[PDB]
Amino acid sequence: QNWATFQQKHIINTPIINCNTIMDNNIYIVGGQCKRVNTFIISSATTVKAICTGVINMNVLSTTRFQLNTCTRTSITPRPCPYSSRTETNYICVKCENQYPVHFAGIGRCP
Repeated sequence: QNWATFQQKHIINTPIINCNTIMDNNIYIVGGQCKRVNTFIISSATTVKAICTGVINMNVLSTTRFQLNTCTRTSITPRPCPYSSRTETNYICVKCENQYPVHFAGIGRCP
């Protein structure tokens, strides 16, 4: 919803993570249920923010590739839910608002 929250939800410093434990956080419980998917970007915040330079309101596909680790819910169960990890190097699509990434829209291409 804003830059500070996007950073907290998506930007990390290491590709080695336990999806089951990192997702056990209130920030990923949407509408009372554990989020289905969340992609983590292993990069400096500056580089991700730069994708939105000059963009006021639009989904933008990054020109460069980022190191990613996505946690995907394997089954809907009471919190904490189980997730599987999947790493890759790909472009990312983010929702830009007044030159700030505020939502992660997709991997590889924009919806």
